[PDB]
Amino acid sequence: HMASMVRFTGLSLKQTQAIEVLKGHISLPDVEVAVTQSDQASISIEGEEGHYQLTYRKPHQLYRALSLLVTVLAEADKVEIEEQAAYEDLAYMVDCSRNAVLNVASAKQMIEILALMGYSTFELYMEDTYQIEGQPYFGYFRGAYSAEELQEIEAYAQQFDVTFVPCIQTLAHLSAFVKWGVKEVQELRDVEDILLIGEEKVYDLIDGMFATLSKLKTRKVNIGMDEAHLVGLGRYLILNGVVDRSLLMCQHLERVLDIADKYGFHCQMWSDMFFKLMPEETRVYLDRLKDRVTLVYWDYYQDSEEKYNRNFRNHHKISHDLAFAGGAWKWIGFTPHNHFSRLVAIEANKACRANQIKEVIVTGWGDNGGETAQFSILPSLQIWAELSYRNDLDGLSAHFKTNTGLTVEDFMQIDLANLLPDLPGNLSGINPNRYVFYQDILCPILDQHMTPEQDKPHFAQAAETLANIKEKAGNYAYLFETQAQLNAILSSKVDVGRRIRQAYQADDKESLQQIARQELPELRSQIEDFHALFSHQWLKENKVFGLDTVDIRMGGLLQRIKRAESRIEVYLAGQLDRIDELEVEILPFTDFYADKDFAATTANQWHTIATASTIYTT
Amino acid sequence: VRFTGLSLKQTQAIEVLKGHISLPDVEVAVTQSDQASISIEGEEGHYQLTYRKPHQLYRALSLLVTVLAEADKVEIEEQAAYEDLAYMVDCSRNAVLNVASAKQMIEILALMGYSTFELYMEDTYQIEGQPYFGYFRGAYSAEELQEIEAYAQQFDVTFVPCIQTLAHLSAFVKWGVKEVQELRDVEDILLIGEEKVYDLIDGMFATLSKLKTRKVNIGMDEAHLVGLGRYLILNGVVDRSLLMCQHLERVLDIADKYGFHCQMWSDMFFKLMIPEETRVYLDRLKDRVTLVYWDYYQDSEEKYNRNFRNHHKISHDLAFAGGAWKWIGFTPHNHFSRLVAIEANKACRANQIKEVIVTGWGDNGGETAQFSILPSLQIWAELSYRNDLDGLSAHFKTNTGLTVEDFMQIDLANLLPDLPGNLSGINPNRYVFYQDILCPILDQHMTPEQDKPHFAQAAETLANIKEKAGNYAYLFETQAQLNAILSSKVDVGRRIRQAYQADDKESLQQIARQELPELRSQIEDFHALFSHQWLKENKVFGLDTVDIRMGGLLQRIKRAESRIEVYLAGQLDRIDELEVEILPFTDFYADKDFAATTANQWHTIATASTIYTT
Repeated sequence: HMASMVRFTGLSLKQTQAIEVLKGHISLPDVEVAVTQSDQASISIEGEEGHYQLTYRKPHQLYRALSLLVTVLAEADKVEIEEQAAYEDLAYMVDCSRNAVLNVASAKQMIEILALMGYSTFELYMEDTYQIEGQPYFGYFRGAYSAEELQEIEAYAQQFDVTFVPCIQTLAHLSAFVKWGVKEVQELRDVEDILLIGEEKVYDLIDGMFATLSKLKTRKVNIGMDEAHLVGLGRYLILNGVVDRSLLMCQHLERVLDIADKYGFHCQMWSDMFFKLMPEETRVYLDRLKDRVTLVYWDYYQDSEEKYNRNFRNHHKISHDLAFAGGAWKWIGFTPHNHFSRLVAIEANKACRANQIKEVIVTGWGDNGGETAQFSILPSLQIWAELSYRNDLDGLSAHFKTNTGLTVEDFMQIDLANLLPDLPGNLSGINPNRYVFYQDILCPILDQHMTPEQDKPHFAQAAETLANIKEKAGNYAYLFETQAQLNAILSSKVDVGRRIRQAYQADDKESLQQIARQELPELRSQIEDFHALFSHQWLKENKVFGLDTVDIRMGGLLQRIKRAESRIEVYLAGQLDRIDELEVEILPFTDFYADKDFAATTANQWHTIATASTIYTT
Repeated sequence: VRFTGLSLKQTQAIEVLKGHISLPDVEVAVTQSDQASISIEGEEGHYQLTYRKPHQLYRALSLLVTVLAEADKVEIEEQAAYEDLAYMVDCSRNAVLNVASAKQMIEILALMGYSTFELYMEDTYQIEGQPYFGYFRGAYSAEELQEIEAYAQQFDVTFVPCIQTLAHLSAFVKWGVKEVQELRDVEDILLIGEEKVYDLIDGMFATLSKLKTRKVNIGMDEAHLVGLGRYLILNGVVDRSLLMCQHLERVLDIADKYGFHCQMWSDMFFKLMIPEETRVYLDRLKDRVTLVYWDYYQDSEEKYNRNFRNHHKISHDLAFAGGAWKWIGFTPHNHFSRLVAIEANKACRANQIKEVIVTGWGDNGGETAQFSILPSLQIWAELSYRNDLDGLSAHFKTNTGLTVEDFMQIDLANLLPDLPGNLSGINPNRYVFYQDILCPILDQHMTPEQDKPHFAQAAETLANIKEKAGNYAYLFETQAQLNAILSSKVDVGRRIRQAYQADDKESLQQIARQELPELRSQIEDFHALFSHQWLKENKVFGLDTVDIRMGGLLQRIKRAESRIEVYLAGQLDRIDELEVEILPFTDFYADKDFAATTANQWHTIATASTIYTT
């Protein structure tokens, strides 16, 4: 517990204070460190015998340097470190639009960890989850950030010389906002999650978005602007007939950019809309517009360098103002995929380097409810930072353990509910953590994707492994406690529905009674404990808003487990001659991975995991 | 009761209807005659009864029984205005009417004077080689549909399947396999021009041709996104109407192949009531089908007449589709159904309409009981046969054992006292129920001063009717429990807020420890009653969605409890949920002297968060 005795020369007050905060994370030994800015390297550290000289190029890179220093002094007296970062900016973007809105205090902790890793930039992805004046439905009951909360988060990042970029939506993905049945909202709509191009009240809204953002210091923004298939085909088509869609996209983009210009923003956007550059009057419009933005090539999936290169080459044929968006996999349920994230980071990094890409944005999406922990992907983030600054992973685990207290190997065990043994490591989205959990009991529609001889022992062993890590994870224990309880549930739940069917089919009524009176009530108890663990996780990381969806989904699961109990009981009492749910033969849930030598699949929509019945449709 | 002139078929039909009706000790001579739809004459124990159509005997018997309780001398002649009067039950919104219930419903329709029974089936019938079609939905086997049609045939009632040949196939197309995804344009719409789609449609008519009936409703409504999805990516921009014509033509040829005559909604032919190559294609096909003009909403005959005349121009082989309101949650709206039927009947007569179809939709989960609308069914029978409602209540009591006004108390969870009778879809039964506790986004539409008494009085009334309801008691018990819940749940959210704002910590404690645990107990009871109601009328499939929705609401009440407890223990400065000011849920009824509204999607009642979106 002894406080650090470290001594520094050449720091500003801002820097000394920043360092005091980071002593909460890293353990600085009793040495003397001379610090100066220098253009010579991103980071240089030299010295021995308690006397060290530390240079950084950019103010924020001091914080990574210190992580490096602590790490190297653990095993060595003499230090010979020089790092040259491949990327002028390295960013992490947190999804705050899928129900999980990262709370102010967790944003500050993430900024501290990102400063230790080497990121220059912090980003938050907000569709409807920022307050806009005069638009009371925009973010309503969503925990939308106030301008003050956004300023506060930015300002904290500024304490570490880290920049903030809001990622917003200026055309589509505004579904939580446009659902509201008041004229002031409905008149802004084209169809689904898409706003109505050409409508002045739409640009009044978009102006409002920028008015809010211009209260920040930052003048950089991601405006989204991906190509939605339905754009121009809803109430737009009804009012204005058929137009050229890329011409429509251009028309809208130009309006957005002019508004951005008025408030002094530079805009980044997904490159999709310009894929055709890689009808001449439209080609010209597009070409003029691509010159006013930074294009972002996003890819979270490819298992080799050359697949990325092919794309980068195509892009450079039209723009040098290019950033790459990789992915920290945390959008497939309760459990991340840091392993897959590693695999693809390695290849993407090579390609970014070959194509001298200047900027990398690591994305943390939270698809379909935000149920994966915000801090579950710290390893993926350290990975990218290592790849940037060192171009290898030789120091990954040690730097990670300096920063978090856990080896990267232990932390990455967080992924276990997805790591079924027969999966090859290079296919994405295979998410048993989720679909085993929310699957019905009586009507187990994912049951053909289960392999209980392998899955049962995997999940059970994962629960023990995660319990052990939890005990040494300190302030990250909550992450592993949640995952240990999930895996424990999955070890039984993975085949309970099949075991019911087997018992029903062979008329083993003793087994059905055991299942209905012991196993299922205990399964409910386990899921209620998990719900409590989950809520503790959520409330620590996020605002309360959005947790309500999870309460709804897990409440329903519990109620369906009770239904299995009651239905079995009726049948045991000889009231029912048959249980009709059990007379339905189970088909494959999807053929997406039908060709492969494993039964697992991808299933990432709660409402289709839970029931074959209608639930959202009229 | 002694009869003469009946077939064996007819004497057995009557033995079945003796289960619903109490024939007196009299002699009745029965014969067919074109003189009247129904005629009854006689006195002092001997009567002569005649029917035009065999099925009209069963209504005649309901009339016979009724009048003889009043008087000795009977003088009845009825001229049915409609050549066919049909009831269509929705079997696609999760609730699939079980066979035993189809049989009870058939029996009752026969007593009422209906000629035709229809089941609305999107994906809820089995198709050979199409295992995802109705998978885990309780889709009828061919055996089941034949059994149902065969039971109707016993009462000389015909059967008409109502299916979908273009759109409204959401529960089928969602399945993520090539053999289903290859059939999709977009959303709930099939891909026009795709042979594998015509192979599916052929299978639909393959299944249906196992029936005796050769009359079908094929749907063919005009969905906005038709030709705009994967059709557009494959074939580029094309005329919407032409597209529909090409599909309709393919569908009709498949029908012709199986010997079926098709009805369909008239919507695609509104424009022709256009490019010339298109007005030709249209005009042809208009003559090959019966058109169905659907309207469940209008409160004046002239509004219906306007539409009828427009329709009469185009190609007047036209049927009308009215509405027995049972698609707005847990609770029907027979009252509103009567208001519109009265005017719809006038419009149908004024325009010489041959056939009326009463539709019983189940929007967004089928949570309203199948037998909840018997009053509206009788209303249409009485309006077809007598053109008035003087005999409504008495014929209804004969058929069911309850007066029509007693039965119609089933509507009470929707009948808030400040509502005008002619605005539709106002459904506090459902949204007061499913609303969150901490985040009550429909709260500006509650009026605890009138609503709390209304619902509370309703639970008593309905408890009283339950006790004299016989085989329909389950309906009223369900609704009694619902109303009892609503009388406190209508403002528990607001009372939590007021207490919170006023630092009334003892109240919040009673709410969190007493009221809300009791509320959950009541909701669990309701769930049980509902589940009994459901499993009595429907197949088990589709119940699971209700389990889910109700499971979620109970977990959300446990959240209100726990959040309040954390606050009471000092471990929170504020309850952030309660710091959000509640806006109007919708402005649909903003300009009115009442606070209630329409909100009929579960997922948007229950949470402002995302729940189905990615």
